[PDB]
Amino acid sequence: GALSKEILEELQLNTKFTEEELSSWYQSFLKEAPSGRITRQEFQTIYSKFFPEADPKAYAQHVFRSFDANSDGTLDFKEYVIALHMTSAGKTNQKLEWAFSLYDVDGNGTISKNEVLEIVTAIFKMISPEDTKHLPEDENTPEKRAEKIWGFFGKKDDDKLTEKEFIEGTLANKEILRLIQFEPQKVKEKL
Ligand SMILES: [Ca+2]
Repeated sequence: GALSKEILEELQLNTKFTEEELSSWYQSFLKEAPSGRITRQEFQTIYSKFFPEADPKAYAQHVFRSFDANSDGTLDFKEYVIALHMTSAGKTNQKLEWAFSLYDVDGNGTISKNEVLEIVTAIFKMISPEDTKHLPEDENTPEKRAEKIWGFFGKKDDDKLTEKEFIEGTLANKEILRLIQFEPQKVKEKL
């Protein structure tokens, strides 16, 4: 039950739970997943159930992959809790390192233009059509959003985006933060 300490020490301010509460959640988690592991498909099922207004399978896959760039295998309880926090709790500004891992689809250490499009598209599919019509014209399709992000970083099509640059830009340029925003409720709310 002391997988809770490293969850807390990894999330810190990000956390919505105490060690005791995490242990309670864990005990319940073990009743459904006694191995303490869940697969990509099982993780996707969680998002499919709780975002019925959206098409969350791609998003949930990228979130699952954020930790290791691997669609195979599993998350442990720690990674599952962190993932739910990342998509659903706290402030985007406390998640920037994790956001880099999300956007670096292949895990090679830099973000490419295509990776931005892939992730932006997956996030876009988390938005209901009823909300999409309220987006600014120049941010109302995945291609427009992804190209705006790339332009804000000053990039040519074949350039690579490093973690240093990503963190600087998402901190400093709040338009970049708005466009890379991956929490579905926050995209909805600033919209
Ligand atoms: Ca990459």
